[PDB]
Amino acid sequence: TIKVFTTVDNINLHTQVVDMSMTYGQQFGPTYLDGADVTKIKPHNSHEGKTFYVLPNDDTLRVEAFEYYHTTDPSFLGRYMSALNHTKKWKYPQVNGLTSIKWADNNCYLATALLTLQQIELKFNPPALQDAYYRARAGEAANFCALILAYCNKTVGELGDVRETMSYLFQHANLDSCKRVLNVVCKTCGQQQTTLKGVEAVMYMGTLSYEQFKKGVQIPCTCGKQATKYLVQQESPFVMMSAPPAQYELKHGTFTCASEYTGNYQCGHYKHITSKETLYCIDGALLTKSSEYKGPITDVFYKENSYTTTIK
Ligand SMILES: Cc1ccc(OCCN(C)C)cc1C(=O)N[C@H](C)c1cc(-c2cnn(C)c2)cc(-c2cnn(C)c2)c1
Ligand SMILES: [Cl-]
Ligand SMILES: [Cl-]
Ligand SMILES: [Cl-]
Ligand SMILES: [Cl-]
Ligand SMILES: [Zn+2]
Ligand SMILES: [Zn+2]
Ligand SMILES: [Zn+2]
Ligand SMILES: [Zn+2]
Repeated sequence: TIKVFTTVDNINLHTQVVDMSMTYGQQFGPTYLDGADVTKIKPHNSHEGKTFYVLPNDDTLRVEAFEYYHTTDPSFLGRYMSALNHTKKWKYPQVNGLTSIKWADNNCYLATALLTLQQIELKFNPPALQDAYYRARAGEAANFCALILAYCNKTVGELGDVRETMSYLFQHANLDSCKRVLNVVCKTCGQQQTTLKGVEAVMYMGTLSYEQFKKGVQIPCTCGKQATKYLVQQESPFVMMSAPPAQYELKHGTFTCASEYTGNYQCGHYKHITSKETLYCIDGALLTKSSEYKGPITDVFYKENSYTTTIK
């Protein structure tokens, strides 16, 4: 017999002794080692003192699994470990002092989201996400990318939308303090003030210009006469302005970062534009810079702390 360690979070470790004739799967359930499923594999001599991830099979492991991942989904572990086997192969080069991803397995939307999270203020609720968030910024983002895929129910290779991925992640972050107050003015119906919080307070779909949202955007009213909706108050460390891909001019110093989408719907390739001393363009591992930018943009991120309008 040899002794090993089983865990769900790797924070809490549980010591176990295993028999060499019985495979790891029948004694522990579904068992993984550094990405590789060892359910069918029998214990080898090198697997002494090794740390194994196991699907929770008692109440102690179930509670520890929730405390770290904030989910009770039994499929989460498998999907996470399956993505990790690919993300560990990916290359994460440092570009403009930011951690990117060499393009692989259609990850252009993942790198764009990873680059954006390093530039906006965010605190993740699941300790698993926050701990990988920290090490991702340090340059080792394999665990973080695998977790993003699992939490988004996306698999390797699958095409991804950056706005949808950011939304999923925002629901796992503490955006409770974020508030957005809007006013829709209609000549028939009048003035109606609505208050959004959380994900809805930091995301808008319709326009890329944060200024235009402050000025007002035409949206249909219940009566049918198009009404003006404008931003009244905003309390959030950032805002995300999204709109269907269209030609847009990005000016240096007026934004934080943006998403460039090029090609057909659901099969295009994403590029990341950041504002810095000059406009930088990050396409995976490649970097180009220019003073101005005009191209197909679908998401623009802006900085914010507090904002109160002047319209009466
Ligand atoms: C790359 C990708 C992967 C997955 C994905 O999932 C979607 C399915 N979800 C589960 C509903 C979507 C996408 C994608 O194309 N996104 C990009 C950002 C995208 C492109 C276009 C678009 C329009 N014309 N042309 C040539 C492209 C239009 C939109 C858009 C969004 N809202 N409106 C009202 C329009 C967005
Ligand atoms: Cl135990
Ligand atoms: Cl939760
Ligand atoms: Cl959560
Ligand atoms: Cl900004
Ligand atoms: Zn949670
Ligand atoms: Zn692969
Ligand atoms: Zn109306
Ligand atoms: Zn791509």
